[PDB]
Amino acid sequence: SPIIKLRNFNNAIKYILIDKFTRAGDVVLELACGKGGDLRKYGAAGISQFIGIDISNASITEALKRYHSMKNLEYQVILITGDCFGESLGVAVESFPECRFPCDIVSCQFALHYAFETEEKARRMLLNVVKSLKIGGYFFGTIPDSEFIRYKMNKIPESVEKPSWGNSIYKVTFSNNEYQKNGNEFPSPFGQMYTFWLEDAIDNVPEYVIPFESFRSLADEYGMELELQKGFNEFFVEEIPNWVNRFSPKMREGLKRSDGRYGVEGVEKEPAAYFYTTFAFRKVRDYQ
Ligand SMILES: Nc1ncnc2c1ncn2[C@@H]1O[C@H](CSCC[C@H](N)C(=O)O)[C@@H](O)[C@H]1O
Ligand SMILES: [Ca+2]
Ligand SMILES: [Ca+2]
Ligand SMILES: [Ca+2]
Ligand SMILES: [Ca+2]
Ligand SMILES: [Ca+2]
Repeated sequence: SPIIKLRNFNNAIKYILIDKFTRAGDVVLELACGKGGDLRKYGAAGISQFIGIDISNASITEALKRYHSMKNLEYQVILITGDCFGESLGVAVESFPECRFPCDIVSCQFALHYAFETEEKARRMLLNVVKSLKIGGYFFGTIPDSEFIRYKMNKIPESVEKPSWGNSIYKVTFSNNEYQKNGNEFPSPFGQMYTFWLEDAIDNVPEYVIPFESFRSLADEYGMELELQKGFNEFFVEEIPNWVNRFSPKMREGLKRSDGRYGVEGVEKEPAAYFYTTFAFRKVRDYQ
């Protein structure tokens, strides 16, 4: 189905992205790790320790259940219920002294935009990231692409009170049209809410825009400089040749279009390949 193909595609994106920035021996902190479904991707990249934190205890309980069913892992796994964005990370990790901080990588998949609820939370998130990382370490992940959101929003006239677009498997509905009323510009980088539906994945959840220019500028204030901002489509096109013969021959089959080549097509193309972007930054200096 379209949604199965979207999930396979996103998993391939994550496999490639994790391998790109993770190397043998690394310690990874995964913010907003959810149910912890990427452990084997970090394992394949050779990590020595995984630390996952999520605000949802239900998700962490499930992440722990999944982890405990695994056998003979070469790396340590620490899973913590805690707020990664609105509170200092020291609160969450105080009772887990086995965590090896500073770490080599911080990752955050399909979640960092939650930190853009307010400026306070965006800055607390960035402080948590830089203080956790070694100088030279990387911060990477996957977020809704504000540049694609702005393209869609620029095609919606100001007369529409709740700007919306979508297709048979996904929908975006903005809470207000302040963007269009403000000359097609968000009045603030923070708290710009839209409801997001993705079939069998995201049940009409309020989400916040993460304007990339603001994210980049803020990151620079905390000593992090841009490494990557390719949209999912371009990232996949460029990386899949290194990657065809490495994937699970079933995941390989799951990445095949009708025309026989690798990617996504049909109703899944827009949410899978355009709506999301990769991101990465490198910590080049200490936040003083
Ligand atoms: N302040 C916060 N601190 C930590 N996790 C948070 C958070 N606000 C939201 N989250 C988490 O953000 C996640 C968004 S869904 C993405 C989860 C996971 N990374 C995946 O790719 O499947 C949820 O697991 C949610 O509980
Ligand atoms: Ca703050
Ligand atoms: Ca704007
Ligand atoms: Ca740069
Ligand atoms: Ca780039
Ligand atoms: Ca791109």
